[PDB]
Amino acid sequence: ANRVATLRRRISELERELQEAEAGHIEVLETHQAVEHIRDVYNLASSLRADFRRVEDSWREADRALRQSIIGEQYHRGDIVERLLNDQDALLNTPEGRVFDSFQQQLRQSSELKAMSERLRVILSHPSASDALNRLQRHDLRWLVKRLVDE
Amino acid sequence: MEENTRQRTENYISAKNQHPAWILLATRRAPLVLSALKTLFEKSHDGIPLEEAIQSLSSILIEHVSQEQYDINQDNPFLQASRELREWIKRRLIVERDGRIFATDALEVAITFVESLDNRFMTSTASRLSTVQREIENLETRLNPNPANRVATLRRRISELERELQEAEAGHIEVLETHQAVEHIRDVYNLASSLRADFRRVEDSWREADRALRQSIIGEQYHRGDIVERLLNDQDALLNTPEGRVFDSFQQQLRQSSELKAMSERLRVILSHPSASDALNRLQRHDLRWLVKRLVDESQTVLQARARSERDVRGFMKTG
Amino acid sequence: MEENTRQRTENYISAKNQHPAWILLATRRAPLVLSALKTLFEKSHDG
DNA sequence: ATATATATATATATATATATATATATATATATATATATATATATATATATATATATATAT
DNA sequence: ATATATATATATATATATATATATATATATATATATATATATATATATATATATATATAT
Repeated sequence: ANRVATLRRRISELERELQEAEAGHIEVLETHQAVEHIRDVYNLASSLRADFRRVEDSWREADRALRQSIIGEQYHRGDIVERLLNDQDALLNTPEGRVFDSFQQQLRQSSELKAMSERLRVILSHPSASDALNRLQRHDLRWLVKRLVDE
Repeated sequence: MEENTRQRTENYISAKNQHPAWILLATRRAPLVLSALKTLFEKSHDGIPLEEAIQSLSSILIEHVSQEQYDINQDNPFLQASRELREWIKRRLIVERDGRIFATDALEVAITFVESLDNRFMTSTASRLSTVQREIENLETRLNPNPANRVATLRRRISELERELQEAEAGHIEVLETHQAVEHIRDVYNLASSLRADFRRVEDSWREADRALRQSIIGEQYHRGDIVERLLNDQDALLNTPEGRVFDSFQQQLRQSSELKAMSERLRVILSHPSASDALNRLQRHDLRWLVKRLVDESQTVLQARARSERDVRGFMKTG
Repeated sequence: MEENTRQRTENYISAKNQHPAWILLATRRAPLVLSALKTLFEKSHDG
């Protein structure tokens, strides 16, 4: 019931916005506030790269551990398969693991990542983007999705 | 562009030789001092009284006396604490202000760096992408001035919410899995916490602007009538300086009683939920619980900090 | 709370001799190295 | 009831002496960074030798 | 018939010297840090020394 009420108020809110927009009284971000509002999304999203920079390292270390452990003579085949499954699941269980898993889940519904990339492409075209970010930062954000996929 | 690349090296040399945080990180005893300071302010609501800080620092020194290689005192904790705190104020790292002590922005950045340096929980969560998606979704739908695009966007959003409402009416809803909630709580904490990170850079913007004003006045022959308009010109100049401008807009939004009260209520119900206790230790939850109070009071403090410059007009103009 | 006040100093002490970034930042010649590397990596996301 | 002259207590300033904490100027030990010696590893130049595809000539 | 032998120039690999470039270790020189000594700011005093004003006397 609480979710129903929340949606009943949100639908009314968006309907009021629709009524205003249909009345020709659409409103943009104050062109000057746009610079800060874009710097906001840039800084906010800048974390993801700093997070994959460590997801990669965690999985590399997991693989190296699996190597140095498989040498063990005490280990037999059943030990090795078990250790593989356990190591991968445990890595996936850590926070960075859940980050990677969520990113992966996004790919199954690529529509959303592609929509995000398209929107970012549109955003950086707007003139204010040039003031907020230099060419380098725009170069990153325009292809953040690709840089994550590649990483 | 890359013409500035030649000058950037000189800029970094300047930062290395003068900036407080960087100089701190280069000291032979940097980790001990930084850890002590971190612990001291880790418990703050606002500026800590001098004596509360002295007691806490002296107790902490006691805990770390075993690090004897650094000539750490072993017979006098209060004297050592007072000496160290005086020195750190001399290091431009904390402020002799109003009987309390506050963290200089340099300390804030050094804390953020080192605390984000070791093996730890990362700066992000599995929910960061969803937040970014929503933020871009709003940024585009609001930057777009084409009313047709806006009305179509609203047409589709209203349809999605209509689907949700119909689904709930039929008796179907969805909720977060436990660890999903953990990640979302951590995301909330990471976001909201950053709001505090820049108050005492705005404070320094005001301080530098005021000191620049009083410093340029060394031309004792200046026609004092200029300040009749400079009273507005300083405000305008800092209203385009991103610090003052953004802080002013932040106040404008921070005055929306309904929204802040609702956000506080939502934070309360969130912290009450069991998953909250798992995502964050009691200290973090206590910090977030009253967050709105902290922001209100810190903004008011920064206001009363700029207040000093506000009266400076009469102090400059008049004589007798 | 109390546990961290003693265990954390170990984390920073180790980081001061284990993590490359901090090891670099304390060096005499840090800004030159950091600027040069930034310039190199500024213009090429591919390496 | 007002308007002045009345002796003194209260509260205070200050002083040389003591002490104690803060700030400045210095010396010595620890750590850093560069330079050097030496050894060792890389690659290249020269020439010798290895092996190969085909030539030239022969087998039943 | 189709198949075979050695012999040729062919490119390729290999041994060895030349200098160079890299790596490791030692020593010297350099800079940070903290210690020690001197002086100054701060607090208190035992007492002098005091101004102010009250509490206070006087006048009409």
